[PDB]
Parts: sequence; structure tokens; C-alpha cells
Amino acid sequence: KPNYALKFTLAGHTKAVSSVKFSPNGEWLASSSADKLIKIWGAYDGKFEKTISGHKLGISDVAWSSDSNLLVSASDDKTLKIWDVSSGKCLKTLKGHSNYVFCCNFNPQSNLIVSGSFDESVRIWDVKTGKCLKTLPAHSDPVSAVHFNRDGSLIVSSSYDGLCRIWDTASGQCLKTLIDNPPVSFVKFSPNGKYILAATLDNTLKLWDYSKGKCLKTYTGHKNEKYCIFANFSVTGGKWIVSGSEDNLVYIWNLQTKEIVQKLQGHTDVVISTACHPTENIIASAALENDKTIKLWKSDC
Ligand SMILES: CNC(=O)c1nc(NS(=O)(=O)c2cc(Br)cc(Cl)c2O)cn1C1CCCC1
Repeated sequence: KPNYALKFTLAGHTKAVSSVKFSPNGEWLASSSADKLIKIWGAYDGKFEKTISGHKLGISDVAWSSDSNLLVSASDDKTLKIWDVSSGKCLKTLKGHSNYVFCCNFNPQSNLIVSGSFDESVRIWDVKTGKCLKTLPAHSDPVSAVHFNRDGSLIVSSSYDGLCRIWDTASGQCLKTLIDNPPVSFVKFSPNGKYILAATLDNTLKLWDYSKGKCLKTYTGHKNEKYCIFANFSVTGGKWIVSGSEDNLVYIWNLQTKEIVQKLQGHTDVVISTACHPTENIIASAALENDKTIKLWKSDC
């Protein structure tokens, strides 16, 4: 079992935090908030680095380019913005969605951005020009998550409509639909690209072989019936699953046995987002508006 212990609490956001993400080079943590701001923090000591501003309404998600030089943010103002992290300047505003943008990601190559929106569509965008390349009629309800696989050739999307879908990046064609149908609040590809991890608002995480349409594992015991809470694979030490929870705790499961191996206590509101450091056994966690803080935790395995 891991032994994550609190090392830093990071205050500064003035509304609920929505997303935390470590930069791929391990140096930074980015946070987004309903307060319309992105904040950059040192990944190792939690020292505040800078505030990035420009969105007109709150932000649901942020994501890093693979070279850690760009961020993209998804906002209720119906746009995404591409930011140069070093200068804090908005490089591009991605316009096209007709309602709130809820989720976003770069592909590994980082020449594309994928977004999902309340408008039920998935859009694929050219990073260099900011132009929308494809609009996928992906779902019949808000899109809660979008993620590229390890080589960028596939996209997975989830939605409140109860579906997960796998898309061919180049053609935009839907290659697979996984379908009771509780709302899907989060999905991402596994590190080895063969599985997807999906959160449903039945307080359950499920590890699916999407090619076979078989559910290999389920992770339960946490509380998730309302919010789109990020889940993570922890790949630096022991193989874990990490998720926030609506009972204010961080949950950590053994990937193989599905046993809860740790619960991290300290937040005073829903833990809406967690993130796992790329090389060290470090977790970042973030909570809603009774709390508004980010916590950094460290384990020996
Ligand atoms: C000894 N290996 C396994 O037990 C195993 N690895 C995977 N691959 S994975 O999900 O992508 C993955 C997850 C984590 Br957390 C870290 C890494 Cl590095 C990684 O590759 C799946 N499993 C089993 C088979 C179904 C569930 C457990």
C-alpha cells in the first residue's frame, strides 16, 4: 500500500477549483477554476508561479502540450484558449462550440486539440492556426471527457447520454460504441492504450477492454453521483487507480485486486480533481468552493 502524506496546501483561487494537471516535464502544476483563472504552481514545493487570465467565464478543464510550453483551457464562455505558459499570453481563441466547453486535451504530437461541450459535439482543432478541423456529432447529451490514445490515432469520448465512444482521429469516424446507461462523467485511455477507464455516476469506475467490449475491473467504495471527477492511473510506483470523491477524500485502489489501499483526508469539500506526477509518487488534489485549495501529497511507493 502507498503512504501518501500531505506536504503543501495551495490557496489562491476564489471559487471552486475545477481541474489540476502536472506538466509533462514534471516542473509545474496547472489549475483551472470557476473564478475564470488558470494558476501555475511549482510541482515540487507548491510555490505559486503565475496567474493566467482572459476567459470571460469559468473554466472546466486545462491541459498541457507535450513539450510543457502550451496550455489549452475549456470555458463556459464557449471558447477554448491556447496559452503560451512562459509569457501567459493567449495565443489563440478556439471558437465554434455553441455552449459551455467542458473538457479538452492535446494529442501526444500536440498539433491537435480535442474538445467536448454541453452542445453534445466533439471538436478537433488545429493548434497552429486555431481553426476547427472537424465537428463530430458525438453524443446526445453533454460531453464530459475527451482523450487521445498514446499514439494519437484514437479519441475516446464520454457523455451524460450513457455512452463511451472511440473515434478514428484522422477520419472522424466512430469505431466503437460502448453501451443500464448511467451518465458517463469521465473517461480516458489506459497507459498501454488497450483499456479505457470510465467513471459513471453510479459511484463506480470501470476498466474496459473496449476492443472486446468486456469490463475487466471495477473500482468502488468512493462517492460519485453528481460531479465529473477525474480519475488517474498512477504509473510511477505501485500500479494504482486514483480518484477524487464527493465525501471530500482522495481514493487510491490497487489496480489488480480492486481493494481500496488508501484514503487521503484533509479537504473540506468535494475533491473534484486529482492528478499524478509523471516521474515522482506525487498526487495533486483539488476541491470545490467550501475549500478552494489544492493539496500536494507524497508517497514512498
Ligand atoms: C502487471 N500488469 C497489470 O497488472 C496490468 N497492466 C495493465 N496495463 S494498464 O492498465 O495500461 C496500466 C495501469 C497502470 Br495503474 C500503470 C501502468 Cl504502467 C499500466 O500500463 C493492466 N493490467 C491488469 C489487467 C487489467 C487490470 C490490471
